[PDB]
Amino acid sequence: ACYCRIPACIAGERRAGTCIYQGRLWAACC
Amino acid sequence: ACYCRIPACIAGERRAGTCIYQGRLWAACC
Amino acid sequence: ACYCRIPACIAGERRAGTCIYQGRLWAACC
Amino acid sequence: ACYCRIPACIAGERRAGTCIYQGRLWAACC
Repeated sequence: ACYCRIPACIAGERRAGTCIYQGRLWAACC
Repeated sequence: ACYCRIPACIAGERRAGTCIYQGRLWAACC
Repeated sequence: ACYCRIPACIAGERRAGTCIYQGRLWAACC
Repeated sequence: ACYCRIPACIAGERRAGTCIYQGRLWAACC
């Protein structure tokens, strides 16, 4: 499904939203 | 890394936080 | 001072992001 | 009725959740 990443989603993935954990924001990548 | 799921993380996974996309919350599972 | 609201921010307010609580997303309004 | 803050909610307020904007997390204080 969607995988959390920083700083950005990678080739093939579309950024759908945001994840929050360990005190920070991440890209939610689908 | 961390994978977003509903309604909960599954066996082997630790819930680290939350994902936000398509208008809803998901479990962030690591 | 950002204030959490649904379904949207009101006149005079700028939507800056999102809040999460009580199981749902809200507009963060600044 | 919920207001976003860092680093914590203050006296009289209870932390209900989290806000996301300008690249960081905030406490959602109700």
